[PDB]
Amino acid sequence: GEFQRKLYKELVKNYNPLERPVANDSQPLTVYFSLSLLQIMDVDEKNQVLTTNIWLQMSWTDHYLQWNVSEYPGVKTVRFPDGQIWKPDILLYNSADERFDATFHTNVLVNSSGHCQYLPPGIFKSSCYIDVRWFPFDVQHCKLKFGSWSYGGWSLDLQMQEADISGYIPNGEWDLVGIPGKRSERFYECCKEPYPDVTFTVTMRRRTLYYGLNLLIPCVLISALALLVFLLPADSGEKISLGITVLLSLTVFMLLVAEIMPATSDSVPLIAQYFASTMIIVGLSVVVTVIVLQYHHHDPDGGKMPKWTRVILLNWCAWFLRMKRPGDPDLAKILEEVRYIANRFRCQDESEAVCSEWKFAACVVDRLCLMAFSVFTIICTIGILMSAPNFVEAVSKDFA
Amino acid sequence: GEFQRKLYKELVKNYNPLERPVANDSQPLTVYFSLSLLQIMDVDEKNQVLTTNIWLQMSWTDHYLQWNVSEYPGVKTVRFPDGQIWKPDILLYNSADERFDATFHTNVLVNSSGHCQYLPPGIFKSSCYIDVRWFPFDVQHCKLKFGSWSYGGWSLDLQMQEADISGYIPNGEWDLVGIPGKRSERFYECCKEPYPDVTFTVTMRRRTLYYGLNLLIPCVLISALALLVFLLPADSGEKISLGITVLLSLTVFMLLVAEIMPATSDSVPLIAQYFASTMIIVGLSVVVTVIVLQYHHHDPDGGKMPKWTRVILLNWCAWFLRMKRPGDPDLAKILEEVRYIANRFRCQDESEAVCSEWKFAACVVDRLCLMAFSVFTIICTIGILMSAPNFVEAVSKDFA
Amino acid sequence: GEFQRKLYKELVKNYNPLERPVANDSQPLTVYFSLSLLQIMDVDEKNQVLTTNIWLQMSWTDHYLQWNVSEYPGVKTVRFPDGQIWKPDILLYNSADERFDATFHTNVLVNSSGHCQYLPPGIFKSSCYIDVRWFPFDVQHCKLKFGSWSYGGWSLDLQMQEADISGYIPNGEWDLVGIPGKRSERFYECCKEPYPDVTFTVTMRRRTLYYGLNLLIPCVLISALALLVFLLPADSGEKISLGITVLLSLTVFMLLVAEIMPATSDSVPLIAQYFASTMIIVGLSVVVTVIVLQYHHHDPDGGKMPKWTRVILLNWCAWFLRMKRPGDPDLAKILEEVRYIANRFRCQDESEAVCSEWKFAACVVDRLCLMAFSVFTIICTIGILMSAPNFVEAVSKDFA
Amino acid sequence: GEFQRKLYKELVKNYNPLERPVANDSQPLTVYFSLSLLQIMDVDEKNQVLTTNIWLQMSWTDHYLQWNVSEYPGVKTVRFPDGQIWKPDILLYNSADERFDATFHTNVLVNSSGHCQYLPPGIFKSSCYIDVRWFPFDVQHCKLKFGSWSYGGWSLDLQMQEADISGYIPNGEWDLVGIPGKRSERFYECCKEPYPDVTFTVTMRRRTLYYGLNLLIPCVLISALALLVFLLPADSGEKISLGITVLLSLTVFMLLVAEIMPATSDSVPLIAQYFASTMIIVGLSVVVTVIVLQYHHHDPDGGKMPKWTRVILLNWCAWFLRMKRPGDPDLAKILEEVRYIANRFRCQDESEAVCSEWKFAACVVDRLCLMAFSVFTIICTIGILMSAPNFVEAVSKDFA
Amino acid sequence: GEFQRKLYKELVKNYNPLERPVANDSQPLTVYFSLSLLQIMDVDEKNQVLTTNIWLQMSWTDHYLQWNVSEYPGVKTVRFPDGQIWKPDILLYNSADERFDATFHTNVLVNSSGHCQYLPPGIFKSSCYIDVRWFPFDVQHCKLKFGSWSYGGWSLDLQMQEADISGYIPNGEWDLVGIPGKRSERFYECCKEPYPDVTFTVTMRRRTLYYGLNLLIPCVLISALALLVFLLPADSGEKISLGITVLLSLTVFMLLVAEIMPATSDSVPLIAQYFASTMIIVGLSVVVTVIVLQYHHHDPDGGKMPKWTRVILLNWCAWFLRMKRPGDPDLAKILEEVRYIANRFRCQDESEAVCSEWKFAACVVDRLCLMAFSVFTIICTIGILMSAPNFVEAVSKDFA
Ligand SMILES: *[C@@H]1O[C@H](CO)[C@@H](O[C@@H]2O[C@H](CO)[C@@H](O)[C@H](O)[C@H]2NC(C)=O)[C@H](O)[C@H]1NC(C)=O
Ligand SMILES: *[C@@H]1O[C@H](CO)[C@@H](O)[C@H](O)[C@H]1NC(C)=O
Repeated sequence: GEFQRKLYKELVKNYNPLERPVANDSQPLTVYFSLSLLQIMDVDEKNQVLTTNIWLQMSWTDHYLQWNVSEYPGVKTVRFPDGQIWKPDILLYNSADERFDATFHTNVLVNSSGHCQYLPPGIFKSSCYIDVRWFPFDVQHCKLKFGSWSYGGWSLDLQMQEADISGYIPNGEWDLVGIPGKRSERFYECCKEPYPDVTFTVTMRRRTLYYGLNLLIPCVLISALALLVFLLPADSGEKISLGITVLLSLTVFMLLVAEIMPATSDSVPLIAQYFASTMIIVGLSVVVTVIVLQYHHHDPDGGKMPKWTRVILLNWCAWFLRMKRPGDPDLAKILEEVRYIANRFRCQDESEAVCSEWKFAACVVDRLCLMAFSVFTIICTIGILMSAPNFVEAVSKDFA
Repeated sequence: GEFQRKLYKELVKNYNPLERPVANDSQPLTVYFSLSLLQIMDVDEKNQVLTTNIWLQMSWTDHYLQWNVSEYPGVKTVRFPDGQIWKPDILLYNSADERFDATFHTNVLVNSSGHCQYLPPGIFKSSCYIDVRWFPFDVQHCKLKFGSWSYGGWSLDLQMQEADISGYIPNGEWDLVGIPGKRSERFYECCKEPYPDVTFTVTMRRRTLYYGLNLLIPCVLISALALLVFLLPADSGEKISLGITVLLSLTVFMLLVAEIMPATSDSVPLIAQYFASTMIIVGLSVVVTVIVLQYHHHDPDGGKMPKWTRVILLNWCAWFLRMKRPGDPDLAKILEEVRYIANRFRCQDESEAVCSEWKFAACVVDRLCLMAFSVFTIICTIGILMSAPNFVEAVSKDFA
Repeated sequence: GEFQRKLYKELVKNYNPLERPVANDSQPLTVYFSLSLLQIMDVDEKNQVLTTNIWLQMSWTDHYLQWNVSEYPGVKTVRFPDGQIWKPDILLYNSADERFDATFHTNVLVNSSGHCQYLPPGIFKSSCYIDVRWFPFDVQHCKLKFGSWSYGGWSLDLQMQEADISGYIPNGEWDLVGIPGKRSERFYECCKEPYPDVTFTVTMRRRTLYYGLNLLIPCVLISALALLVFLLPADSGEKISLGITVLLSLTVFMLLVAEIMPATSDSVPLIAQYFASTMIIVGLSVVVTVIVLQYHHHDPDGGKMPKWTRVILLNWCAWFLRMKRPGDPDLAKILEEVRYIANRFRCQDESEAVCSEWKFAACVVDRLCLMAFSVFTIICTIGILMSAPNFVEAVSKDFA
Repeated sequence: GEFQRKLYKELVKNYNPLERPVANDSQPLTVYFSLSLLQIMDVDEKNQVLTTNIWLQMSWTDHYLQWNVSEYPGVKTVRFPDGQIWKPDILLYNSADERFDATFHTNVLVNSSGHCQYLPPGIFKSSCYIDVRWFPFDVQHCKLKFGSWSYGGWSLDLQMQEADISGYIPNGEWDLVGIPGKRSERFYECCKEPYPDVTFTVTMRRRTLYYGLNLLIPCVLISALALLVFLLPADSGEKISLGITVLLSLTVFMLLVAEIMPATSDSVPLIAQYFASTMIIVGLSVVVTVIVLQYHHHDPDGGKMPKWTRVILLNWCAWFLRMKRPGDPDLAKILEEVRYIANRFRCQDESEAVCSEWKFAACVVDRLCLMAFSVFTIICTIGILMSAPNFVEAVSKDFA
Repeated sequence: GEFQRKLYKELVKNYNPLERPVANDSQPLTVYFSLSLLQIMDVDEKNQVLTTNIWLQMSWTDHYLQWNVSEYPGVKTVRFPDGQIWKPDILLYNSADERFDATFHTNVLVNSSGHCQYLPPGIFKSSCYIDVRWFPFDVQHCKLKFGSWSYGGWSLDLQMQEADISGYIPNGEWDLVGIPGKRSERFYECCKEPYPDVTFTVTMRRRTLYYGLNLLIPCVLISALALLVFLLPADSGEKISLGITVLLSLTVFMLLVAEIMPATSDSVPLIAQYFASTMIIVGLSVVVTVIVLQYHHHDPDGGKMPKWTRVILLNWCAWFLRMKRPGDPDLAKILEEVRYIANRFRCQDESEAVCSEWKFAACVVDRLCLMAFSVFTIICTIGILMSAPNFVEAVSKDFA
C-alpha cells in the first residue's frame, strides 16, 4: 500500500546500520535477553556435547524507527531483514559447532515506537562437562553462556529474564528438573572494561529404566547362574566349561559397556566398579573349582590326609551342615592262590574307601565355598548398587 | 524480445521487496499453503528424526505485479529470483537440521493478473515422537508444523489445500496410511487476532516381514533347540554345554536387538519383553539340568531316598507318564575265601541296584521337566507375540 | 587487449539477466540437454541412494550476444560468470542431497553467433529403487530426471542428445551395461502445451567374485563340515559339541550379510533364503544327533526294542546299505559259590549282548541319516543358487 | 599511505575483471602451473579416494597492473582479493568432493612489472583407482589432473614446473616414492588447437610393519597351533574341541580382515587367497581327526582289519616312521565252573588284543597326517607370502 | 546518536580497505599476535588431528582512524564488520579442515587513538604427529603455526605475546603441561627480509586411570588365570579347553586395541608388544599341556621309559620340588585254572605299576612347567610395563 511504501521509504533515509541507536551516546543501551527451551535433542557423553533446540529472545528500544500512526493509519508494525538495522551481537561462548554461530537469522519486528523484537531459532551444540561417577543414576548440569562479543558494560547493558519452558517437549531418556539463569560481570586480559553475560544452567536427570533392564539384570542373572558351578557333581566334568563360558559371556558384556563410556580418567564409574566385582568373583569361583577338582581326583597310596585338614573338613563342617560322612600239594597251592586273590580284593577295597573319603572332603569344600560365594555376591552387589545417591528416588520414580 | 524487456524494466520501478503487496494495509493478505509428499527417505529410531522429500506449495496475490496483456503481446508470465520480490516467510517450526531452513530457493512464477506461485523443494528433517512400545508392529504419527515466523493474522492468514500424494514412490519398509491436515487459529493475550497455521501428520505402518523373518524366527528356533537338553541321556556327559552355548548364542541376538533399539525409558518394548522371557526360560532349563545331574551321579552309600521322593517320583509321575521301572582245614579255608568273594559280589549288586534307582529318578525328572518347559515356552511366546494390537492385520498384509 | 574490452563493455549495455533471450517472446527457446558419465562411486543399498560423477551439457542461442568478428579483430569467444547472463534452470528432480542443487557453477562460453555452452560438473546423489530380490546376482536400473523447474513448453523445449560415455572410469564392483533415455512431453488439463523433459536410466550389474568367494563358499564349507557329526563314533563323547559349535559359528557369520541387507519387506532375498536353508539343515542335524545318542546309551534292563523298529533297522536297512551284523558239605558250599559267580557272569554277558544290539541300531540310524542329510543339503544348495536368472552369465563373466 | 592510496585508485580505473589481460587478443596467455605437496591425509581403500594437502602455484603477466616505482617510492607490490582482478579457472577434473573446488581463495600478489602470483591452499580429495591385488605389499599410483575449465589453447596455454616437495611431512604408513609430471596437448575435431594440461601421478608405497605384526603373525601362529590335534592321545576325549575352536577363532579373524578390504571383483587379494588356504588346512585337519577317532574307537567285534590296511599301516609306515608295534560228582561241576571263567577271561583277552591293532593303526595314521600337514602348511604359506613382488624390499626396509 | 552518526560518516570517507594503514608506505606495520586456549576438545589418533577451542588476539594500529574526542562528546569506540576496514590475513598453516579458515568473522574494535583489536573465535582442527610408541603412558607435542599469507617483513613485522590459559577448562582425558611460543624469522634468496611467524606448541599428557583399568588389569588377570591348567588333574578331561578358551577370550583385546590403535608402522606400541608377549605365553602353555597329556595317557606295553627321563624326572625334579612318588587229574585241572587267573592278575598289576609311573612323571613335569611359566609371565609383565619413561610419574599422579 501507499502508506507502507512511504513509511519504508522514509525510515531508511539517512540510516546507518553500524551505529548504536541511542538518544544520548553516553548512556548505555538496555537489552533484555531471555530464552525459550524446546527440546533436548541429544546428550553425548563421549564428546561431552549437549545438543539443544532453543529460541533466543532479545528485545531492545531503537530510537530512530519511531513514527506517528496518524500519518500511516494502516501500518502498525514493520519488519526488517538481516543486514538493514543494528542488531546486538549476542552469541554463545562455549559453542562446539564447526561454525561458531548457529542461529538462523530472521526478520526483526518493530513497534510503532521503536521497541524491536528478535526471535531467532537454531540448534545449538554447546560443550558441557559430563559426570559419570554415578552412572546411570547421575544428574547432569550443563551451562549456556551468552554475552555480547564486542560491546562493553558501558555500551550495551545486558539484562536477564526468566527462561520459558512452556512449549517444552518431554524426552524419553532425560527428564528436565529446571533451568535457572544468572548474570555476572567478568574481566579479560584483552581490555579494562567489564563484559556482562547471561548463563543458563540446565539441570536434568537420566531415566534409568532402559539401563536397569538391559545392563544390570542380565549380568546379575549370569553371575547367579555362574554360582551353580558349586552344585555339579565332580563326575560330570563340566564345571570348568561352565565357568569359562560364563567368563566369556561377561567379557562380551564388558566390551558392550565399554563401547559407550568415555575415557574420562577422573572418577571410577559405579557400573565399572560393579562389573569389576563380578569379574573377580567369577575368577575366584574358577580357582576354587580347580582346587575342588584336584581334591576329588586324588590318587590313593600317594599321600595321606593331613590331620588338621581331616579333622576340620570331615568333622567340624560335617556337623555344621549336618551332612553325614558316607560309610595234596595241589590243594595247598589252590589255597594259597585263593588267599592271594582275596588279599588283592581287600587291598582294592581299602583303596576305594580312601578315595571315597577324599571325594567326601571335596564335596564338603564345595558346599562351604558355595555358601561363602553366594553371601559375598549378594552383599557386594547390594552395597555397590545402594552406594549411589538418589538411587531410591530414581528407582521409585522410574518403576512405580 | 523487446516487449518482455520493457515489461521487466517497468515492473521494478518504485518496487520495495520489504512491503506487503496489499491495497489497503488493513486487510490481511491471504496465502494458500499446501504440500506435496514424494518419498520417505529415513525414519531414525535412535535420533527420533524423520527425513522426507517434500515440495512446498505457496500461492498469494501481488497488487503491484499486474499488467495489461493487450499492450505486451506474447508475454504471459514473469519469473523473479530470490530477493527481488516479497515472499512469505513460512518455515518448519520443528526442524532437526543445523540450518533451520532446508529449502531450495527457486523462482516465483507470476501471472498477468498478479497471482504468485512458489514451489520450493527440499529434504526436510523433523523431530517427532516415535513410539516403540509395539516394536516391530508399529504405527507412527509424525507431525509437520508450518507457519509464518513474523507476520501475524492482521496481515497474513494461512489457508490450507489438501496435501497431494501423486508422485509418492512407495518405500520398501514403511507403508503409508494417510496424511491429513488441520488449519487452526491461536490467539494471544495482547490482540484479538488469529495466528493461523497448517499442520500435517504423516501416519506410517512398519512392514514386519524383514524383522519377523530375521529376528523372531531364529530366536524361537534356538529357544526350541534349547529344550533338547532334556532328551540327552546323562551318560553322554555333554548336557551343560548345550545349555550354555544356546544361552551365549541368544545373548548375541540380544546385543544386536539392543543396538537397533532406541534408549527410551517410558515403556518396555515387545522385543525386549520376549527376549527377557526367553532368557529366563533358558536359565531355568540350566538350573533344572544341574538338579538332574546331581540326582544321577549320586553316591549309593551315604545317602537315603526321602519318603517324599520315593512316594512321588517312582509311583505317581511314572504312572502319569507311562514309564516302566527296570527293577581238611584247607577245604574250610578255601570255602571262606570263596564265600568272601561271593559276599563282595552281593554288596556290589546291591550298590548298583541303588544307583539304577537313582538314575531312573533322574530320567523321570527329565521327562517331566521337558513337558512342563515345552508348554510354558509355547504359552509365553504366543502371549507375547499376540498381545500387540494390529498384529493380525500386520501378518495378513505382510506374510500373504 | 582493447578490442575485447570494448566488446565486453558493449555487450552488457541494456541487458537484463532475467528475460528469456528470444527474438519473438512468443516462440519457445530450443535448449539441448545431454550428459557425460565419468564415474560411479557409490551405490548404497541401505538408504537406496546412488552417487555419481557427471558433467551436464546445455546449449542454446542468445539473441543479444552477437557481434561481427571482423569488427573486433582477434576476439572469437566471450565467457560470462554466474549471475551475469540468463541461464536455463535445469535441476535434477529426484535428489537425495541436503542442497537440492549439488552443481558447481562455471562460466558460459559464447560464440560470435550467439551460441552458448554450459558444462557444469558436480557430484549427484540420487534416490532410486534398489531391488534386492536376487542379491548378489543383481542388475539394477536407476533413473535420473532433469527438467526446467519453472519454464514450461511454450517458452523452453528440451531436445535430448545421446549420453556420452567415453571418459567413463570402470568401477571395481559394478559394470556398465548402458545409459539410454527418452524425451517425454507431459500434458496438463490447463491448456495444450507440452512440458518436455529428459530422463536417463543407468543399468548396472553387480560383479559377484567378491561375494561368491567371501559368503557363498565359506558357508557351504561350514555346512558340509557339519555333516561330519555323522561319522563320529558315539564313544567319542564330543558329537553334540561339534554340531552346536557349527551352529553358533555360522549364526555369528550371518551378521556380515545382515549389516549389508536393507530392511525391505517387498521380497525375501536369495541369500537370506539360502542361509535359512542352512539353519534348517544344522538344526535337524543336531536333533538327529540327540536321537542317536539316546539310542546309544540305552539301559539294557528297562526296555525292549519293538518288533517294527527291529525289522526296519537290523535287517531291512542293514541290507539296503550292505553292513553286516556284528556277531563233604564244604564241597557243596563251594559248588554253590562258584555257580553263583558263573551265573552272575552269564547275566553280565546277556546284558552286554543287548547293549551291543542297541549300539548297532544307533550306528545304522546314524549312517542312514548321514546319507539323507548329505543328499538334502546338496540338492537344496544347488537349487537355490541356480534358481536366479543370469546366473550362468554371472559365473561366465566374473570367474572365468 | 598517500602514494599507495593513489596507486590503488589508479589501478582500478576502467578495469574489467572479465577480460584476459593480454596485449593483442590473438596470442594466448602463458600460465605457469606447479604444486606443493605437504602431507597425505588419508588413503581410503573402501571408497577409493585420496585426500591430500597441497598448495597450488600459478603465475602470469598483466598488461594493466603496471606502474613506475619512481613515482610511488614506497610501493612495490599490491594485493587484490577474489573478484577484483582476472584469475585463471583451473580445477581438478577428478574430485570426489561435494564442492567440486576445495581451494581457499586468498589474495593475488602483483609486482611492479605486472607479474602476478597466486597460492591458494586447500585439502583436495580425488578419486583414483587403488589396486589391492598385492595387499599389504602394495604400490599405488594416484593421478591428479589440473586444467582450465573454459579457456582453450589459443587463449591460455599452460606450462609445467616440476612439483616441489620440501615441507612435506612424512606419513606414518605411506612412503612417498615420487611425484612426476608432464604437459600434454589435445585436439578436437574442430581445428588444430592444442589443449595443454598438467597432471601429477603421486606414487606411494605402504609400510607393512603394522600389518605384518598384527595379521600375518597371529594367523600363522593359530594355524600352527591347529597342528597340535595330532599329538593329543585319543583317550583325552577333547581332540575335536581344539580343532573347532581354532576354526571359530580364525573365522572371526577373517571377518576382522575383510571388514576393511574393498569389495572389488577384478582380482583375488593376496590376504584373501592366504586365509582361504588356512581355512582349507584346518578343515582337512578336522576331517582327518574324525577319521582317526573312527579308527581308534573301533568295536572289536564288527569285522576284521583288511590285509591291505595291515600292510600299508602296521607293516610299511610303522617301519618308515620308526615306531615299535606292541604285540566226586560235584568235582565235574567245579571243573565246568572254572572252565567257563577261564574261557570268559581268554575271550576278553582276545578281544583286547584285537582292539590294540586298531589303536596302533590310529596312532600311525595320526603321525603320518601330522608330518604331511606340517610340511604342507609351511610350503603353502611361504609360497603365498613370497610370491608377491617387491616383498624382499618391503621386508628389508620395514624390518632392517 | 548524532555524534556517532557524524563520526561514522566521517571515518569512511575516501577509505580504501585494500591499503595498509601506514603513514610512510615504506615501513612495516607492527602486528601483535597472541592466542587464548579454552578447551582441548578432541585428540584423534587414527586420523592424527587435534581439535581445540581457541581465540586469537590480533592487534595493530590504524593511521587513518583517528578522531578528537572533544569534537565528538561521548563516542570513544567504533566497531566495523568484515570487509569494511583493513584486516591482516593470518591463517593456520597446518589446518586439517575442509575449510582452510574456521574462524568466525566478528567485529573490529577501534579506540580514539586508532588502535584496533580483533579476537575472532573458532574451532580449529590442526594436524600433528601422534607418537604412540609409549601407549598409554604418553606425552605429545602438537604444534600450531600462524603467519601472514601475503605480507612480508617490509610491510608487516609480526611480534608475539605469551599465550593465555587463564580460561582453560580441564579435559578428563589429557593433562595440559604447557604451551610455549617462539617468534622466528626466515630469509629468502631474493632479498634480505624477515618473515616473522609465531609457533605455539601444545604439550599434553594422557591420564591412564581409564586404560590402566580397562586394558591392563583384565589382560593380566586373564593371563594369570591361564596358568590354572597346571593345577588341574589330568583325569578331569577339561585340561586344554581352559587354555583354548582363554586364547579365544584373549583375541578380543587384540581386536579392541586394533580398533583404537592407529595404523602407523614406525614403531611397535607398548601395549601391542605386551599383548603379543601374553599370547606367546598362553600358546606355549597349551603346547606344554599337550605334552603332559601325551605323557599321562601312555600305553604301558608301548616302550621302556627312557633312562635319561628317569634320572631327570624321578631323580632330581622330585627332590627339587619335594614330592614323593606313590609306591585226581580234575584237581590238577583246577590248579591250572586258578594258576591262569592268578597270572592274569599279576600281569594286570605290572601294567598298573607302569601306568602309575608314567602318571607321576606327567605330574612332576606339570609342576615344573607351572613354576617356570609363572616366573616367566611375571617377569615379562613387569619388564614390559616398567620399560617406559614417566611410568612412576603416571602412577603416582593418577592412581594416588
Ligand atoms: C617482479 O616479479 C617477477 C617475478 O617473476 C620478476 O620476474 C623475474 O625476476 C627475476 C629477477 O631478475 C628474473 O631473473 C626473471 O627472469 C624474471 N622472470 C621472467 C619471466 O622474466 C620481475 O623481474 C619483478 N619485477 C620487478 C620490478 O621487481
Ligand atoms: C548525556 O548524558 C550526560 C550525563 O548525564 C550529559 O552530561 C549529557 O548532557 C547528555 N547529552 C545531552 C545532549 O544532553
